[PDB]
Amino acid sequence: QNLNGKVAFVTGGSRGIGAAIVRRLAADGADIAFTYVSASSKNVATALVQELEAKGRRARAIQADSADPAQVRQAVEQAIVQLGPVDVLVNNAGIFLAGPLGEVTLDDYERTMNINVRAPFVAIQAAQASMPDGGRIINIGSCLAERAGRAGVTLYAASKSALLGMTRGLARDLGARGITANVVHPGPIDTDMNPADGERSGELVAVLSLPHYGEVRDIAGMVAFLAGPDGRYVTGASLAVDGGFAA
Amino acid sequence: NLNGKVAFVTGGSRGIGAAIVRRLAADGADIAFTYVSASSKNVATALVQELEAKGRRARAIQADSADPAQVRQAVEQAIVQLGPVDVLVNNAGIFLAGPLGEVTLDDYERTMNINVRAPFVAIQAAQASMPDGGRIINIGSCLAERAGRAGVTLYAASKSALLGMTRGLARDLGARGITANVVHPGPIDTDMNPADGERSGELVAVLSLPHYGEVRDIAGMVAFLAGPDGRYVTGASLAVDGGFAA
Amino acid sequence: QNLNGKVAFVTGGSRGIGAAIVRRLAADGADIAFTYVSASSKNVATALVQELEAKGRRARAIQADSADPAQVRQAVEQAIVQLGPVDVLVNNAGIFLAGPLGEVTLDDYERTMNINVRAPFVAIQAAQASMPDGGRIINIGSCLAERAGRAGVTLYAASKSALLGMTRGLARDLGARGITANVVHPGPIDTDMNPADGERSGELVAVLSLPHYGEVRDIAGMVAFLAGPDGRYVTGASLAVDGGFAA
Amino acid sequence: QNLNGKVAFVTGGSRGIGAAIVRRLAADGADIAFTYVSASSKNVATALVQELEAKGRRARAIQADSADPAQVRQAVEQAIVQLGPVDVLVNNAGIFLAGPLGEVTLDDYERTMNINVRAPFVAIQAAQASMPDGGRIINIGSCLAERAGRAGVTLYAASKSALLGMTRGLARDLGARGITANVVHPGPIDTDMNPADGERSGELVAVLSLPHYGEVRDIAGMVAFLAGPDGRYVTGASLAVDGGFAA
Repeated sequence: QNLNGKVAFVTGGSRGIGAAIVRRLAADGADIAFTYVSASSKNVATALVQELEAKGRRARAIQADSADPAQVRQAVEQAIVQLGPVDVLVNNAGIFLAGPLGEVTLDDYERTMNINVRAPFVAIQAAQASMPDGGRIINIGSCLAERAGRAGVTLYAASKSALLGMTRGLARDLGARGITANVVHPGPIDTDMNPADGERSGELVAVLSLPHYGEVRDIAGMVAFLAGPDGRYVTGASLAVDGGFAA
Repeated sequence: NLNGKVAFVTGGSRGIGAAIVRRLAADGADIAFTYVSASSKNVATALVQELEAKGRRARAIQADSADPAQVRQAVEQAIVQLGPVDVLVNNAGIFLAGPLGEVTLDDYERTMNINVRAPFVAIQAAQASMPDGGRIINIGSCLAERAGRAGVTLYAASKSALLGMTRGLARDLGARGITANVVHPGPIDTDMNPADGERSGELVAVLSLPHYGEVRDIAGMVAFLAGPDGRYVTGASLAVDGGFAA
Repeated sequence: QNLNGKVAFVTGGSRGIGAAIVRRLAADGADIAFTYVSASSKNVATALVQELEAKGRRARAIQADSADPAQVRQAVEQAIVQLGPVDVLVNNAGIFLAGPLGEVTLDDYERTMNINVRAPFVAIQAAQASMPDGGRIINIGSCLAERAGRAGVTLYAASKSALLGMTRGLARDLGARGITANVVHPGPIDTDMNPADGERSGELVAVLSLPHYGEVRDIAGMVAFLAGPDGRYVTGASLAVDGGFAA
Repeated sequence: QNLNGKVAFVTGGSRGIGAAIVRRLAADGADIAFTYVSASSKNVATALVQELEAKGRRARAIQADSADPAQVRQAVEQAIVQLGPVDVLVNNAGIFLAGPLGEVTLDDYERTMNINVRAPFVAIQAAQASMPDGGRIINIGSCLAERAGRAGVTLYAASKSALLGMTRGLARDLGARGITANVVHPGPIDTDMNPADGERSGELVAVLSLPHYGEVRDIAGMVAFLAGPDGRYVTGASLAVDGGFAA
């Protein structure tokens, strides 16, 4: 189909938005290697791999802690050996550590920056050299990267807005080869980590233009759009899928 | 896809606008589109037969974009003949550029009447009957966000007006599930702006991608926003500019 | 006094933010020409001239409806013959026409665009030719140009966001002569026309980072900064003075 | 004299932009503490302290590597004891590690992020608890945070764009106390590390609206404006001083 000849790599693909991305990209004919962080995620990752192979798509699951740069890098290396150079890189893994500014610890800072910033940069450093002409790099951001609407998200918004400059710099670095680099900014999304039924869901919905949480298919649809033929001229852009949070 | 939906596209007879109407029709929308001069009648009617001869209903409506009455009645005629519009695409626009001291009041009026008033008039006519989950898609320019050079002040002002109009529309219509977005083309290979142009090399040099885009690039972005995958995108500015702003 | 010997022109300078701007620029030593829109404001405008004169400044008050391009243009021309070339142009006049999208009229569109966009472009055209090197063009925008945040501000936000592209284009057109062009975006500001005690004041304050309305001096201080020696390298920028409305 | 009675803290204040900021804030009457990173800067920093003192200002120079968070934090604590609670914090120190994307190392990433991102966050965390109401936090960014413009600055643009979200979250975190948080974005500025006559200067100048490099005083005037009474209602903003680089 659209992605028939392409190889995709998705960090954190065993669940949530990452699972929706691997399903959409596989349904478009890409082979996908994806990572899972916890050993508890291993069985579901193997189940998802068996799921894709029962539809004729090739799939690989590689454990890799997002906090460990060596594991992220060697996971990308293993994917390359098994599937060939990746055409579509999706930096999906991230963590949301929030709270009062005076209680933030160096452990909070280090984990947030290692996962939300360093891991996408390491995967890009490992993938970019062999990336074929016309490749796609797709970072996953947040609506909080552009607007911190409330107190308590300073550390997280800083880590996500770091992706804005990295993505714009990557578009200049790789554009001569036809490789695009874009960042997608989810608004509130109904996941295990952020249920739409939560007590704070109403406070979030009130500041949206569309009065409801989004779904993982919205993020996966934007990622598939950037991965495919219609995204070939989109690069260096920040693309909100936020329900009008910024409007 | 867009089966059962009606799309309206200003300036749909040519260039980017023709690619938008063709792509939207291939996804199953019925289409009405406007053309400015009566001389375009032959091209527009041929495009209608091209659309009708693929299973779609289609209408070509003469309407000078400068005249608010013509844009409005073109929208009114489409809703009676095709039904209420689900997808409004404000594609028509004009590019008047030059030294700042040589800009005339006539240049200001035409740029603002075509690039701003016409999209606002088409929206005001369509929005009342627009079914829930409808889409408003304004066509902007990379110059709305970055001028980059001297001589485009008036055009960049008219296009950056869409930024605030589009964000306000997202708030005004979000309760009905209607989204409002603006697409910002970069350089695109058309008859009005050939990729083989006189000043092509200097413009290509400031892109991240070392070439002009194609009309299919804008048409695919509009099709994405018009379709099911765009249901949660609203109030956004989406560049398709080859990295001009990067 | 960093503006001694300079001529400033301010549209809509007889009241509110425009009056604070003209007073601040005069206190920094500029001679000032300013417009007033309605003939009903005449005596307050003439009083402001008498106040400046009683402080050693030359001053002129010129009637000009913002909707009439010819009146804005000849007001700038008259200031140039009487005071000399304009060094600092401040496009402050504007109108706030708000309401439901289905109730906006074509006359609402016409007046908003004639006043919020055309009049500043006309005044700039009239002033720019004779403007000395190092001159300053300062448009007054709105936080609604960058974020609507609520329903009912569609047209107003469109007219103000037009200034964003106009200002960036003006910086490119006039930068070789050393002339800067910037737009200032007031947030909520306490004026007689926009009271901090209004019924809608509480909805605005709740979404601010600083939990109060600003004052006209905050806008006048930003404009005085862009007008002076410290603003010589600032051009093409949008500068919020919004109390953290943009978060 | 707008800063009479205020204590200012400036990272990297021994030279370049930071030295112009410490001199300007002192001339406006603030007592000043500043850090220097290298031990080789000891003599210049102590001489600058002597220069301030001779002019009636209290001043201190504190050695502190930006890479070591404990040194950054201990410098802020030492300043609080010796001069008093900080009213104005200026995070100026940073490093520019640039080059081809394939030559970036993990060490380059670690040093860039520790100095440009972690150090400002640690300095803020130490100053914020005792910071009096109406205090000022002023981060120094880069025009490259908003526009990369060329290949080879990916890492630096990422670290600086991280300041964008950090600053917006800080504005929400501290606005209730009247503390503002802003980021200033220099364009090309004539310093020892970035000479205005240096090679490639013509390349950059050509893309500016003003056809020249700026000076360190341009950055210092913007910081002085934000520190003073006129900056009271400016918070959460990104303020370019870039010569129209972004125009």
